[PDB]
Amino acid sequence: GRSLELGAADIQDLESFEAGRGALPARAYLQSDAPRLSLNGEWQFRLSPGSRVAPDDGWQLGEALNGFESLPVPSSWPMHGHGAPAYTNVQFPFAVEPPHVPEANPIGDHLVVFEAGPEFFPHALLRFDGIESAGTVWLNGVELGTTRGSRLAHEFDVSGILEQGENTLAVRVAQFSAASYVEDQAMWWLPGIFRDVTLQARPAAGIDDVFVHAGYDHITGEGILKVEASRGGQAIDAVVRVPELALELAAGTEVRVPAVEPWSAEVPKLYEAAVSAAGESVALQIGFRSIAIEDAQFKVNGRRILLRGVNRHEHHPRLGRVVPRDVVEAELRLMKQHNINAIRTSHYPPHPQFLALADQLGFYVVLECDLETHGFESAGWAQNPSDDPQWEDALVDRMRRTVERDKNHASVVMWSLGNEAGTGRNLAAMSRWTKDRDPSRPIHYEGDWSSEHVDVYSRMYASQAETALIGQGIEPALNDAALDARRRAMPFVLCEYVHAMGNGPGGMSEYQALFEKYPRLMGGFVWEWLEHGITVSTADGVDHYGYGGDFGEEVHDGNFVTDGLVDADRRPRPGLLDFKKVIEPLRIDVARDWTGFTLRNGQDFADTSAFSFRYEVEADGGALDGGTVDVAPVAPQSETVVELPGSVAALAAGLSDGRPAVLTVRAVLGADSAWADAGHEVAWGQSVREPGAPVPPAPVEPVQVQDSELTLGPVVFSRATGMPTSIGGVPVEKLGLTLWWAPTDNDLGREWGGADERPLATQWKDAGLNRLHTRLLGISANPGQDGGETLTVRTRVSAADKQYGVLVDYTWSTDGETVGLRTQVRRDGTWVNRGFEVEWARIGLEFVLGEETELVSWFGQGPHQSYPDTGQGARAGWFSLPLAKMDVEYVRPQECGARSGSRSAALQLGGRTLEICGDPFALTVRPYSQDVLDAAAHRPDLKADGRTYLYVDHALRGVGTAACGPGVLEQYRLKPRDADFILTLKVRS
Amino acid sequence: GRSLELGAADIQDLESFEAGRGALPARAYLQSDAPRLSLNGEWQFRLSPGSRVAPDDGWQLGEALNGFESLPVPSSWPMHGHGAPAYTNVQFPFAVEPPHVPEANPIGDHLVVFEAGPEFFPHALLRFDGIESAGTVWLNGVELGTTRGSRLAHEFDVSGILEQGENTLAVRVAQFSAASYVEDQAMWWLPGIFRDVTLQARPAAGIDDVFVHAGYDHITGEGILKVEASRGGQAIDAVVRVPELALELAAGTEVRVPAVEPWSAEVPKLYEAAVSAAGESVALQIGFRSIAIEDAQFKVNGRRILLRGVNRHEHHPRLGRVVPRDVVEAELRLMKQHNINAIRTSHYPPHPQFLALADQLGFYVVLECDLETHGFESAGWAQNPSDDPQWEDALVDRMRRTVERDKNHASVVMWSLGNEAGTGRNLAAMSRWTKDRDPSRPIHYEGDWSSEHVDVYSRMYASQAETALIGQGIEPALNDAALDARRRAMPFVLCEYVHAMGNGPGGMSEYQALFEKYPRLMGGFVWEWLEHGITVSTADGVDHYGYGGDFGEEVHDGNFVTDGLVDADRRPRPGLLDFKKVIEPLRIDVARDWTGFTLRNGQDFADTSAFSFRYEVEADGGALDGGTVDVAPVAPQSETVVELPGSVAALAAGLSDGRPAVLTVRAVLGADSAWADAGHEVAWGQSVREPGAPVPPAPVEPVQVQDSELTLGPVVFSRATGMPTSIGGVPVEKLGLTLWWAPTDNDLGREWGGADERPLATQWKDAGLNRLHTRLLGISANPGQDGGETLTVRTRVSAADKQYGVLVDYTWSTDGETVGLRTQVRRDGTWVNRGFEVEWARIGLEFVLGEETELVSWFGQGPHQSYPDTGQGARAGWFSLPLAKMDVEYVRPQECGARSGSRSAALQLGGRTLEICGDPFALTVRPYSQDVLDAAAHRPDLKADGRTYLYVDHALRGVGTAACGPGVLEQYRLKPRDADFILTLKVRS
Repeated sequence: GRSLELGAADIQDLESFEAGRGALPARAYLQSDAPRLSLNGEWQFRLSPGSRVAPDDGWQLGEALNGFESLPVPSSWPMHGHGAPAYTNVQFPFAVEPPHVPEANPIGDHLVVFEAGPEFFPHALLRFDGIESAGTVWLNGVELGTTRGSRLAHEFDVSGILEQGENTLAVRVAQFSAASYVEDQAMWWLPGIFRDVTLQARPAAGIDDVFVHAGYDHITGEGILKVEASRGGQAIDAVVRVPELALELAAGTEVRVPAVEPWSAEVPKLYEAAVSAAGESVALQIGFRSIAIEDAQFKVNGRRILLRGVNRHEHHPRLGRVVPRDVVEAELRLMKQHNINAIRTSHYPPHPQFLALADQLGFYVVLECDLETHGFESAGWAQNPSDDPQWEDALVDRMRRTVERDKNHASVVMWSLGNEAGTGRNLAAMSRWTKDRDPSRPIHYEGDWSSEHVDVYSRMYASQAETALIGQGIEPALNDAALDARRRAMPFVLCEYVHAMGNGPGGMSEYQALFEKYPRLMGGFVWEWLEHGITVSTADGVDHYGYGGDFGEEVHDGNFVTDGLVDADRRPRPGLLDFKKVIEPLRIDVARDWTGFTLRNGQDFADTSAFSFRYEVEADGGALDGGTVDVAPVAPQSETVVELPGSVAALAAGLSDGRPAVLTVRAVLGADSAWADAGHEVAWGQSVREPGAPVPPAPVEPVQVQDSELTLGPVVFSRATGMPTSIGGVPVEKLGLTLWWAPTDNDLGREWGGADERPLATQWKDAGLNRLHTRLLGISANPGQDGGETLTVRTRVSAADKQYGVLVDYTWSTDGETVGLRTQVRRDGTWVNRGFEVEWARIGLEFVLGEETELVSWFGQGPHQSYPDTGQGARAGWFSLPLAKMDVEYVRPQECGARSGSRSAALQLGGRTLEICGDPFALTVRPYSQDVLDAAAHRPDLKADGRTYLYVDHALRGVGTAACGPGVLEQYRLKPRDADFILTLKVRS
Repeated sequence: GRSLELGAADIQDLESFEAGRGALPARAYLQSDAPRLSLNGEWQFRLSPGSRVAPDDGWQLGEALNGFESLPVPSSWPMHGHGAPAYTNVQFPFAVEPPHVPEANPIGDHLVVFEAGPEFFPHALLRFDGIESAGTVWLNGVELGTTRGSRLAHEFDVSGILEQGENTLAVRVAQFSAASYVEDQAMWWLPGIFRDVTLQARPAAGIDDVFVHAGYDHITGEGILKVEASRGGQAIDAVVRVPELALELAAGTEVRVPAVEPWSAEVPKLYEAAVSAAGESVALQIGFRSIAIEDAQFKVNGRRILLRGVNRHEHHPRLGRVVPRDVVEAELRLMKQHNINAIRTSHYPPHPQFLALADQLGFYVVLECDLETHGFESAGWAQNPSDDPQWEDALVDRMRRTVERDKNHASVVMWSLGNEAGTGRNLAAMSRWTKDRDPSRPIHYEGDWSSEHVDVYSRMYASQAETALIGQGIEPALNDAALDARRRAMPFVLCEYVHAMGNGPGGMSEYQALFEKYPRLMGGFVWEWLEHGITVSTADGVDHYGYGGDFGEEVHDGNFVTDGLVDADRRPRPGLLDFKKVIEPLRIDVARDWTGFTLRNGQDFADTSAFSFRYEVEADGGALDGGTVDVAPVAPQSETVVELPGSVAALAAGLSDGRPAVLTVRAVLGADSAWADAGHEVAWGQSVREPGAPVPPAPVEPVQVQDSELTLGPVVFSRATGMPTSIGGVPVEKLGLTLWWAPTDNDLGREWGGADERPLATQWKDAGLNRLHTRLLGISANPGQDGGETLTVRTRVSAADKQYGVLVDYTWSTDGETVGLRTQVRRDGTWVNRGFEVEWARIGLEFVLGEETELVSWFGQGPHQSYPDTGQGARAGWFSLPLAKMDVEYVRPQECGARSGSRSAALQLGGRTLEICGDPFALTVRPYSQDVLDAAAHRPDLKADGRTYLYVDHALRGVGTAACGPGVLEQYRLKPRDADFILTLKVRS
């Protein structure tokens, strides 16, 4: 009675704890003059549901094709119809029982035929830069070996197997393997041969590996150069020549270059280099820079740096893991254009080509190993591979391949062991290995807060408050004295902070102020650069992004995959516009009297010589004056006071009091850079001469009384409801108090702290703020001027089954041309529900107008949105936008589009224009209601009903980052209070 | 500057705390020989959204009609297109700020013209038996008065206003008023003139009110009769004659009748009576019964009674509050047919005609005042009308009208102050008033547990455990000694228990055993009699019931309105079938050896003389023997041992051992009653000779091996999955372990107790029991008999992201004809999730068959469903049903249809029959999956996919009553364990 189950052999392999077999030693990615054929293109492809039904029908030989169809390689095959993508955050999509794999395991058989010329004989290899998750490779029917480490390179010798003429490469890829357990990143599950496949000749007397060592002596200005070269693992004779520095030297010997221009993210100086053997030459780019930890500060080339970073995942809306080069270059430019200078490769090594672009454009790169076991946390870390001895060789291998591939690039300033893999022996082994191999780069890892085997203390999403304690060196001690002394001598980095999901992130300014002032604080990497949205079309042809659950997942985490500063197509979100301003490398403080501005050079190495300093004075009627001022270069971390031309300040005093005028000073690129054109804005500051409060109009018009209607100048009232039915010509369907907004993504996250951990959204629903009703208490006229009179309308607003409420009194007035509106809000009972105090989203007014708005203009902060704890990038000025462009295209619709700090506004309804003025208020205009906004799950759910929903707010709440990390900060919370505010309305034409 | 708001006058009235104005004194509902014209029929109707827009256009005069359309009176107008019904449980549908009302307040103007003949002059009145919630009445343009108390009667004098010839009655009804705050029952909000409107002549020398006093002296057998009669509030001369007792006496004098036949729910003896004045005579039905509380026992006519009760709401699927008389009679018969003997009029007085039917058919009635302020609880009872002095006159009035209307009916044995209105002064005033007016009926009220102003200690939904402590008189003491001594001397009643929502109720037997054994325990009233479903049709024409939220409610409580023993059309639910058995008034215990049966008379007054005692012996081939046995009448609360004919026991021994046979003894009506025909079943008992366990077939067939398939006799296997693909002819698409069922309504209720209060449904979702996956571990043959061999298939079942699981081993065998299946379940890790132990719905198997089942037959318990803590009414026998009739039509689909205690089963798939045998297992067969069941919100969502989903269970969980009250009891819980069970399969034809 033997065993009868099928495919037991393949499964035994997939469940193996060993690293792949049969591969050549891990080595660096090198630009080589050796022959090379890329096998990329259209391959043939067969998909099987599982190992047990995967045919064993000699398909490796590539003849008598059965069931194979065309597929482009590289690819993430679920992006091409085969199966579907699937997204989970923490959770695994399969039963947690390592190393085992589920029966439903997509198996993808790949096959391609290619011609091998004589230049690839006698010796050659095949190189796979990435296969998710488990590869088995055959060449002409013979097994080469297997691959483990989905984002790591593998090379297989094909000497004596490759044959002159055509050849048949066959690759079986399984989605799930034992390696899946250690690749649980928060992202889509996407199997396939998703990176370059290459045939490379390996001539005799060639160069297999090279290790560049380019240090900088910031005292003397010397460069410290040693370039190791090896073959088959042994050091070899080779000459390395760098023409610009006039050097010819032998590999393996360290020399001292008298003077070098150091490399930095700010000034990425690179020297072209070649290291040559008789049979092969490899070309290099050398950046001289030394990394050191000193006095609890992370220093480069002798200077503490500030990391302005983002977390970079590799994703493409239509192609999955495959990110085309032109997209990589574009997004890296876009980062530079937004003052970013650092990248964490969350949480696996990137495409090999990435590293050279980083060297060239200038980023401080945290290079992270492909390791994460986060789904074990929910079980108390039981069975965690990070501390299971059987997993040691697999994890050491992952780190080795990571380090070896990218070790020659000046842009890599930290090696990271992985992400959210807990604590354990194997993580210590990975660190010990790295410290031995490359002592030149400090080691990062957040998972072990004791920081026992790292060189920098890292955390994710620590509050502004805890960050400030750490900055001062007074955080709580570890229980072990020896470890505590060590950790307090380490600088501190936030490897993930200010979670950028939906509307937000809020609180960026408070983190940034701490980064300045506290040297120990290295900076932070925003989570994250890009939304992982997957494009999906409908019959009519409109496009929207799909998120967790939109692809039939049984187990998923919704829209958490869409949590980035740009959308999947790299279109900015407002968060990115704000982030740019927060991390601006120059500070510009315009003097109130407009005689000049304080300039502080926030850069770490460069001066101000690359910048042109320009000023403009703008008024309602357009620009009044402008020019450019000369600024002696300001050294790093230094500052001076720059005078402006006297004509500017003379113009300030000449303004009739009450007239609005904005002075803007901008720091712009004087010349084209490799990442932007001349005229690109880097930093800016403003001084505003505000317009005085608008005069309340004289109440000289009387209220004429009719049976069902009241009229007071241009505004008609319903005598039953007491609210306006029209103002001027434009009809009004509803007017009421607002206290609620359609929850943001942050509003849906849990409010950790106290006995109340309900999401703010849930607190609102329970309290009933979404379902407010208003009761009329009375309508009354009162004596005004010269026979005229005011109209007062008293209401009380509350919710069903609730006793608490607010008294709302509207007192109206008009002189015939402009309407005067005063609003008074009074608390009635105690605003408590289910034992906890109710907070408000806002204190404002909803105008539901009976006609559509084609265009919205305002004086205030813009062009893009701004909420109390955001809008850093919204500047003062005059703005005008079509209605569609007022909105923000978040993948899940939610509260957005508010323009805080508005002094005046103009809506254009057909041939009529509604003006709104008064003390600072927030502006929002939409073609749909709040209820349909909150109900919508995707953009297509948003329907214009033919109305205008106008929102005027006397107060707003913050947005925070409660989806992950701190909620709204104290100073931006909005607890129930009493309030009063005045507005003025007008209809012209 | 005066006030300009509209409709302030009407609103001032609606917000009044006073009882209606202008009405005649509250008095009894009386059958009178005075002329009378019912105004019921088609009236004219105009609906306005609110008071402020309700026209004041002299519509009362009934001429120049504008906007009026036909409407039948009585009615609940939202049931007739105008507006829509709306259901909330606790919560009010409007802002809680008494006495105020919302702006959105439907106002219904009603108008009818009628002819008044000379017989209605000089004096007459108009009578309204119910207007929800605020009436204003005009006759010929003059205001008569207003009404408050939606379920209470009101009478208005029309002398000098009524005119000979035609007359125009006009009634404005507002849905919401100050009275709404005190009418917050859990039910639909349905305004309208929903009860009879009548014109009654009031001749001179007539009789306005009458108060019958008919006591019984259980020692002597005497009746104690005094019939009061009055006019204009003063006692008057009148003769009262009762022909059957040969009595002629003057009203106002108490006499002693030598012998009377007492009245009870069991024997509702009624004596026809008339009390006559010169101008008017009123006919009466007198039931002689005395009510008394003695030795902490609620006694009638000297004997402690047992209340077998239901809570009766008034509802009709298409007509709302209007319940047609033929429906009332039908449902009251249906109650009697299910052994019910008591009714609580939850929570308002019923239609006046109700009381006579109760007197006639025989129910102990708890008559409840129209009062409930339950929506104030969530605010700590702040602003509760029950303790607000301004509400005293309105609430005293409610009680007065309640008592006065129904005070002549022997069926009313308790007056109840209302329901869930908290505690306060006005409730004490209502009690003081009642105790003064009618000392003959003890007072009920649950809201005040101290029981300071009541005569019985009442509770709702107290656990079986607390009920048992109360039964023994050892419950915790009140802090006040004086009140505690009082309360411990009171008998105890559950005014609501065993909540009958969805599948259930469970735990009825445990309550009932306590009711026996503990005299102090009065019994209980099930919540509730009927589901409040509202019929709603679709284009294709199918009907389904609507529940909270299906009618566009902004605020609602879902399907809680559907929580009854019958559906809105009085079709029984399984709960009713079980309840009948639990409260059966006779106990029948058949002897194992079939020589006789123990008979215990559980009745309180009657003997067994009304019953015929019949026996039958049933076998697989039909009935074997039957007859009827003579039983000397058994006295109340007594018992005897009845012998059966010797042929029965001789037949028992003659059965070949292993053959199944069922002896059933039934107590049936020997003669027609007023509530059922002769042959109606009241009680029953059984003794079963079980069929021995089925022999496992000899494993003499070998397993033949092929590439993709395995065969072992009639069963074909997939060699990849290891599961059967067919058995005999019938295809099998899936076979797996089950641990989960589609949550019941109870499963959705919170598990009060411990730090885990997540509904069991939520505990399951978090633990992943709904999303199980199975992994194949191995397939193996093993030596059997005479060359044959078994097939063992090892699997492990778990869920994604979870580590805990069960090992499932299937060992198969066959001798060619019948298949032998053994299943072994082993716990792997610890079954804990989010810090709490996971429980299971079931341990069973899902067979997904590739063909439809036309008919399902089984030997076991039936015909209807049965779960571990239900199925009391499922009896042993042989049953056969079409597939559709296996299912249960709960309004929200949910787990149902299981037949526990099954020994054998037969599914008929086309021309083939699948037999299943083995140790006791539960049977369920459905044409749709569990996922579509759990997904469905209404019956139309259930779609047959063309398959058969068969469920065989070795263990089930209870269902409990966690939707409101106790969850599943300890003994019926199902914690994770190891398990083993055997089955035998066969396909014939």
